[PDB]
Amino acid sequence: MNVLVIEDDKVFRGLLEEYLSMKGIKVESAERGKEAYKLLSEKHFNVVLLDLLLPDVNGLEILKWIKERSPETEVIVITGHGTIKTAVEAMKMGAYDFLTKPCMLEEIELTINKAIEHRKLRKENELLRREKDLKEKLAA
Amino acid sequence: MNVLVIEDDKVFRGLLEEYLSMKGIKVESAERGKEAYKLLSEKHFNVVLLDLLLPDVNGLEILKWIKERSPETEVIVITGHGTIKTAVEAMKMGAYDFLTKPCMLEEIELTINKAIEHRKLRKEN
Ligand SMILES: [Mg+2]
Repeated sequence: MNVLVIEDDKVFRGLLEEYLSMKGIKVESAERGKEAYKLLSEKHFNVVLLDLLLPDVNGLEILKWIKERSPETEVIVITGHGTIKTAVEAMKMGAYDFLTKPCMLEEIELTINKAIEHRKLRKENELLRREKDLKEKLAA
Repeated sequence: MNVLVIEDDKVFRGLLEEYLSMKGIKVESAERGKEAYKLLSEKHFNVVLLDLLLPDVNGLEILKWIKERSPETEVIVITGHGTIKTAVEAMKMGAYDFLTKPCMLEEIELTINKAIEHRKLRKEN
């Protein structure tokens, strides 16, 4: 499993990489929106922790692109600069969850797993609609 | 087009009835939980303006219900007791939007037009 962290707080970002690695997750981080767009345009990540407020671009912008491009990618927005409006917009754009700083590690872990579960059911169901609709539905 | 208003405040509830009428809409209030639970078990409203904290029930629950029952009725939770977790939750359950009090009427209205528009590009799809 791949998790792209996109925080710029040298410490928090570091702790995550460090923590999540024990779990057994290939992690790759990024300071700014660019290091992110580079990495998200080379490799494919399942999950993405997304700091809302970055120096060069606004979180959502990235969110949008990620979804609009690789929807099979579950994005968890984590921010210390959030608002109900801003969180609702995040959700509306297709973001599994929206965590608020401070946020315990263990939870970030949980939310990542749930994020994976979801990204998966949606798969299975998408497979059935093919099994159904197609297969045993073709005049069969 | 219908509009089920689930506010427990005479002032906002009323104010909401009197406004949504001038537009040209069948609006119907609801003081508490069951009141609304019944009218939804009786008729079908396009849009529902659920309020989060009611006396008896916890609005979300109603939102839950409205979706598992008739998942075509769009809900717009407008409240004054909102928290990002709640809103993030409400969203993850069905809510089209999650508006905060105070909220100008125009914005509430408009957030209903945009609710149906989105409640349409699905019938087509
Ligand atoms: Mg920052």
